[PDB]
Amino acid sequence: KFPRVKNWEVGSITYDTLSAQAQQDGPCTPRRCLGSLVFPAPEQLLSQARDFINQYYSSIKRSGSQAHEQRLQEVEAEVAATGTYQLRESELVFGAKQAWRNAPRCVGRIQWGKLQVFDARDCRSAQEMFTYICNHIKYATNRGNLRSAITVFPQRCPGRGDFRIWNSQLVRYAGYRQQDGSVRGDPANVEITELCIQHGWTPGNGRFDVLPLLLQAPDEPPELFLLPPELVLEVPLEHPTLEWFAALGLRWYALPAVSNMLLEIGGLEFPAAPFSGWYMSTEIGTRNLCDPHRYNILEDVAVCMDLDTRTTSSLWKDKAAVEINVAVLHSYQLAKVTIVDHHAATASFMKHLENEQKARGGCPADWAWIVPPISGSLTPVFHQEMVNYFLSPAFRYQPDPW
Amino acid sequence: FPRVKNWEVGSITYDTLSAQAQQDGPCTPRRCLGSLVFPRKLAPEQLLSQARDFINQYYSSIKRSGSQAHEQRLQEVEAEVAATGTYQLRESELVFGAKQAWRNAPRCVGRIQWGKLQVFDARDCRSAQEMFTYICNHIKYATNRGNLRSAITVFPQRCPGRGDFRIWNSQLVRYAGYRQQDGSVRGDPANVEITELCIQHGWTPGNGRFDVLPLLLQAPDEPPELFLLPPELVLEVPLEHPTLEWFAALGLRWYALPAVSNMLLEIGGLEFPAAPFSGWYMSTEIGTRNLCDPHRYNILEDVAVCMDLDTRTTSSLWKDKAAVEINVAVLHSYQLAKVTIVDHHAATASFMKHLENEQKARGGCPADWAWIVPPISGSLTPVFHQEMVNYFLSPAFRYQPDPW
Ligand code: HEM
Ligand code: HEM
Ligand SMILES: Cc1cc(N)nc2cc(CNCCc3ccc(C#N)cc3)ccc12
Ligand SMILES: Cc1cc(N)nc2cc(CNCCc3ccc(C#N)cc3)ccc12
Ligand SMILES: C[C@H](O)[C@H](O)[C@H]1CNc2nc(N)[nH]c(=O)c2N1
Ligand SMILES: C[C@H](O)[C@H](O)[C@H]1CNc2nc(N)[nH]c(=O)c2N1
Ligand SMILES: [Cl-]
Ligand SMILES: [Cl-]
Ligand SMILES: [Gd]
Ligand SMILES: [Gd]
Ligand SMILES: [Gd]
Ligand SMILES: [Zn+2]
Repeated sequence: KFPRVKNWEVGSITYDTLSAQAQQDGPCTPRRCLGSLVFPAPEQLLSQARDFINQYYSSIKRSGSQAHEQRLQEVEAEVAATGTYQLRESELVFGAKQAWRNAPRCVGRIQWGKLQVFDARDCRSAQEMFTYICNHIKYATNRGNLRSAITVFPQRCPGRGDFRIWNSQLVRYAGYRQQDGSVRGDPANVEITELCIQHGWTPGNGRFDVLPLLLQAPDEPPELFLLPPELVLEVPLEHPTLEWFAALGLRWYALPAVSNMLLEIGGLEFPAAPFSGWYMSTEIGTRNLCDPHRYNILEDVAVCMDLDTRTTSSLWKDKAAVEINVAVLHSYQLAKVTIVDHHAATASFMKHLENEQKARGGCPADWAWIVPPISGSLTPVFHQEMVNYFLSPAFRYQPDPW
Repeated sequence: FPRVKNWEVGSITYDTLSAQAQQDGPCTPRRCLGSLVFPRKLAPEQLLSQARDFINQYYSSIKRSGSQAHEQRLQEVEAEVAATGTYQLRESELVFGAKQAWRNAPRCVGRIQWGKLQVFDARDCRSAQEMFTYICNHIKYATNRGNLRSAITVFPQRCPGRGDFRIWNSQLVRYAGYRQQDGSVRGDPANVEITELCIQHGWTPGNGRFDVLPLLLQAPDEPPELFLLPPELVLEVPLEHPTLEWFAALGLRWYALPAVSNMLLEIGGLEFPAAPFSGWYMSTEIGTRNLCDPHRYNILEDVAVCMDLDTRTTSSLWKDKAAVEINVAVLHSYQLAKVTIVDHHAATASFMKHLENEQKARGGCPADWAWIVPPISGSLTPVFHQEMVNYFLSPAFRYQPDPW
């Protein structure tokens, strides 16, 4: 009845019994699979909340006390009165952790227990928004020794608009279109760059200009805010033994902070709840720098390496890419900024799978996202079968507010 | 109809072909199991109906559907069925079917080739040594002195009342795996459980890392019989690196002909339990999976040491470095030996072109993303940033229980 999952490196077999409890449907059917797609009332708000409260009161081994049943009828009473309800502070910390724990595409989940939750549900303006954010960035960065954090702003509520952070991440580099059709800086951020400027931002000319923040308070236009230079820690990229590498002028920032996803807890929704951990070198080295549609330095690196770029069978792309990753890992360690390579990351993700099978009888994971974009079969996640499904609490995508 | 995006370019296609996908796979709205290797469950009724659309698919393909000619072929495949319970495919249909099953193979990255396939009609076969003769013509034709050629050999169709034709080795060419004192393995650990099945089915085992296995063949309802491939028929490539002179001394070799022989060919409701096929290798199958998988030959650490890399710390990416060179050595060796091979960039790029071809012809293409993406340098190849739909068409190659 439950899925038989197999590790093909070792020959071990589990059954994912946690799967039957999946709370929402994904894109797949018996006739076609769409796992590779990137993007797949009071009666109902209640049945989710009752489920969350049930969870929370179990993880503190207090299932069926009467803190538990008092808290249940408290919730439907308040939904009865006001149509919604407010999370307790402890419940919100639990729910935010759970959402991390539940994220199928995150290889970093061994850490899910150690999350710092900043409660900003009493935020009232965009100026105060900025302040909560700057404090988040300072705490999480910690002068290089990175810490996992999330800041939770006011939940969605009828009669008032949403808090929204327009930027996909707290730290991103401008992307200036040319008329060649060519882009200066990061091409993934052409759209946000044009928005910023239209909202009164004075742009730069570099390939690594840190973008301002577009912050939206309920029923207000977005307001621009310049992150202070000294708050955004960056790492100049150099190579341990290719000394011409540093002359490429490449840099990347320390903190990966996702700011545009929705946090869903017990039926309540938090359109603004930015979170951050630390980088895995492959995101910087392979995807951010080598993707043909991102910074695209691959051919340039390889030519400099005097590799033979006129044929594929010389494996120039793979040699260049491996060096680019080495440079990233070395640059971050030099600068004493936290970073994890794909081998250790997947390794620890395998200890997470074991922990999770003991605790909940399974773990949701999206194989195509867990497997590194280079060196897949060298990592132990490759040979591991996985079951992908949606548990709640969770982080969801959401439309761009413009 | 599923919206499929390419994220390197931004192009959008709709897979209208997935709508004809009538046998159901392992996934549901609630869970996804697309990473499972085996989605294994493993009367006249609709054998009829399985034959009628195959036949019609065939006549549409040679644009003579609904015409006259389409007449009689339809107008009693079913007497064959009425009278004897099954039907036989005329040779053109067996060629068509075979090519379609390849074309519909979701995990196969080389399908740009699907129209070039040699089909050998071994359906008149009846004895194990006749089978063994048909196999050796295959190898000989497919190997073709290193200028490899896609080939398949089709043995008789299963029917109740008699046993199956079944080749027992998983491939025609496979290296023995010998269980050790240590409970370790010498040779290929993948082939541990075929080796002893060969061993005292008579076979005198060899001593080596690379002893080519004997073929265990099975004619209907009889016990299997062993066969030694002649050495001259098994073409192999010694592995040397173009600059690291020490690499050759590691004494690695790999054979030239990938030839799978334990899958079941299904055409028009007829099942062919023994129907081996073969193309040529993509370099990563040898370089990365066969040679580097920890449960295969597991050589990655050895090459790192010889390259004088630091194996005390994963952050040196010594695994990554060693794997690239093993691969460069695979490609180099096969070229030097004038044996047909293809790198993973060349393959994947050709598979994007297959996709675009297939969009125009049939309005989509069943493709398993996890198996199409190469197991090194995935995001570096075009297929990585391409969304794919996986679904089961027919004709098709299927897995099947092992005949013991
Ligand atoms: C501490 C170190 C962490 C590491 C090394 C890590 C690693 C990763 C990686 C490599 C991805 C794939 C994203 C991509 O390739 O584009 C990912 C996705 C994801 N991670 Fe993490 N992560 C960390 C912390 C966190 C934290 C603190 C949270 C939540 C509070 C989180 C939640 C998620 C979510 C929701 C996704 C999917 C995002 C999406 O689908 O757009 N991770 N993670
Ligand atoms: C001629 C060039 C060919 C190339 C480059 C090629 C490449 C590949 C690769 C890389 C795989 C992945 C399997 C693995 O890595 O374990 C595969 C699987 C497969 N190929 Fe192709 N192949 C070729 C010829 C053929 C032919 C001639 C056929 C059929 C007549 C075929 C049908 C299949 C099927 C059915 C699978 C699935 C195997 C499985 O599910 O275990 N291929 N092929
Ligand atoms: C916490 C975290 C840590 C870390 N090291 N890396 C992390 C990477 C991400 C990456 N998520 C973005 C993935 C994406 C987003 C949008 C679109 C589109 N359109 C396509 C792909 C998220 C969170 C991370
Ligand atoms: C035609 C063909 C060509 C080619 N270049 N490579 C090809 C590779 C294959 C690989 N099929 C075997 C893969 C496998 C087999 C058994 C189990 C188990 N248990 C798990 C995985 C098949 C056909 C190929
Ligand atoms: C289409 C394709 O599946 C998509 O671009 C995915 C593949 N796997 C990924 N995996 C991770 N970790 N991050 C990604 O951005 C992607 N991109
Ligand atoms: C669990 C996972 O799906 C499994 O290990 C797969 C992944 N993709 C693969 N793809 C190919 N071509 N061959 C394989 O053996 C595998 N292994
Ligand atoms: Cl990023
Ligand atoms: Cl093989
Ligand atoms: Gd140097
Ligand atoms: Gd230059
Ligand atoms: Gd030496
Ligand atoms: Zn699926």
